[PDB]
Amino acid sequence: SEFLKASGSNFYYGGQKVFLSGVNFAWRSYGSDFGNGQYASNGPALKDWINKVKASGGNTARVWVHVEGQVSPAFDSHGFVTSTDSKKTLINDLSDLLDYANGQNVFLILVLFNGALQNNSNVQNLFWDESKLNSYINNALTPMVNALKSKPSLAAWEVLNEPEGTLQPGSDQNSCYDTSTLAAQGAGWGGKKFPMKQILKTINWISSAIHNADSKALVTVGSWSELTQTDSFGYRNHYKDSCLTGAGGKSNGIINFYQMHTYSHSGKWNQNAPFKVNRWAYNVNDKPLLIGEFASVCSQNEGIQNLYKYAYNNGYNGALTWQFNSGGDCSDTYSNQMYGMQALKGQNDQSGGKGGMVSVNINHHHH
Repeated sequence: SEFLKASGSNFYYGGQKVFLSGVNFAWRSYGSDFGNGQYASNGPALKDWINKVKASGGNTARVWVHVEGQVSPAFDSHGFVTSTDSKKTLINDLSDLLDYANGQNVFLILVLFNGALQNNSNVQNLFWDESKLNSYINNALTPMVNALKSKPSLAAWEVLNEPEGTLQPGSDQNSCYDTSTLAAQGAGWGGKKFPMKQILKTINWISSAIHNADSKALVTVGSWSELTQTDSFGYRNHYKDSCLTGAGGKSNGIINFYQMHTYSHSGKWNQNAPFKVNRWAYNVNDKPLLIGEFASVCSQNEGIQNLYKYAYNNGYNGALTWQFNSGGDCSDTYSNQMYGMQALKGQNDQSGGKGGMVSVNINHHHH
């Protein structure tokens, strides 16, 4: 069966370039959607939400899993992972959602942990303790990967969301680790916990083990801003192969596609933010680039649909609104998030530089 691949600048499914059009859920219940039998409550709403996506001609949902350790993964008193969740429900809960999504021709991006906020000590120590990280890997992650890797609906795994949130900025000879410009750009807002080195080592080890278990699996990391995923404009791409691989020494611990998130401040984009610019401008054409989050309501009033269209026409490999449950700062309405996806209902253009296939026919699970 066919899965979503990433090759050069593009996503491919079934031989053809594809653009990821859709939304972030990103949860129904924050960190308690899956595990500890919590999916029986949460699942019907997010199945509905996945229905709302196929209906609107969208093809992707980004949805959060461990988050801040609220339910997953399960830790013993010494801070070692015993399992997926104490009721050992997570893998089936995800399995269910992935099977449903498939039926609606929607791809899922599963995001493992939050880095924007990460108020849980046991997770925090995964960044520092090599043995405790391996407990995560061995007792939760590898088993999650092995059960879910035959599921074509699973487009990609995201290790960590907005790592810059809990980043500890500071200098370092090696420029993969130097983040001395970021503090005044506002990183560290979740508290300054981790140096880039630990961040990158942590995500390196984690990717490595996903790839170990599922060779064709797609891994990403969603930065809070353009600032940290391009070498252009005097910025730094902190997540290029060289950097990750040199942090944790695991050679296949890479991301397969980049991902920026983007929001205006007081109605004004950053200078070289994605809707200001080209994907090509980011000089990052080795890998696909996804606009992982954005919202009409923190934009420059271009209007959701022109936003969807801008991303498709200016080289990006997908665009995902924030967020369907409609809650929090800079979140669109689930409704005009649907309006937005309609802007790309028909599309398939294989022309270089234009976006590709949107409505995808996702094959089933085979055994």
